[PDB]
Amino acid sequence: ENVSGISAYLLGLIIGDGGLYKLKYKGNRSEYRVVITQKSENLIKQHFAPLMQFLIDELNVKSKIQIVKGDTRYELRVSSKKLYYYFTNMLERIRLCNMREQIAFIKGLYVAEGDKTLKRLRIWNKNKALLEIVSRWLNNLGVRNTIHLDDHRHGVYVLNISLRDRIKFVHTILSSHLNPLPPEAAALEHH
DNA sequence: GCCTTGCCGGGTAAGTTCCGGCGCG
DNA sequence: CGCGCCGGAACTTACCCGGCAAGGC
Ligand SMILES: [Cl-]
Ligand SMILES: [Mn+2]
Ligand SMILES: [Mn+2]
Repeated sequence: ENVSGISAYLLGLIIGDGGLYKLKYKGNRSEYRVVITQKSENLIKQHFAPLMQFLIDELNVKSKIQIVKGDTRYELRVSSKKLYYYFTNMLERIRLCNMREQIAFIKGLYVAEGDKTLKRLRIWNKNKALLEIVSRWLNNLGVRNTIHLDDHRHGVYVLNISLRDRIKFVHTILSSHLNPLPPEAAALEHH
């Protein structure tokens, strides 16, 4: 669908490094936000925002992409009730993604939550149920993995992809051309 | 002999929600 | 008056990073 692949990739970034927020203000004002945060403003302006802008155009969302500079990171923000529920409903229906959307979501989740050295292949999150979904997707794709409580202080689990299948994971998932390429896989392919 | 990975602590790159506007029926 | 889109940023921690060493072959 191409739109579905970019949607699933952005959802991984959103669930990873951002969030979906339903705000209630004085009064009774409101706001609906789709957010991705990141330290690198280059990565936000050059990789994340063009993908989000394409999705905004194909969905005929009229809200604009805001890029706000925070004290510790930049924030990509779309203030759109239509886009908020578009991603929210996708999240509740995530267990039904076809293989293409699964690969794209794992791409975005690893860009957000993954070990970027690629020396080890790990994904951190406190949402164990979300990692168990990704775990069964990876197993079905032939990528062996385990889940353990990695941070006993805060309750952060880790999904460790076995290095026995590091080539399978990096080549067939992170480097798939069926959906947008992550930054480090794109630099690897183009040398 | 060394590769893999469970477990851990450091601290910052994330996340979350409040503030003030404004437009529009 | 009610509700949704802008623009900013305060405020806490959930991630990532990287070292250690048990286990396996
Ligand atoms: Cl910064
Ligand atoms: Mn996260
Ligand atoms: Mn991240």
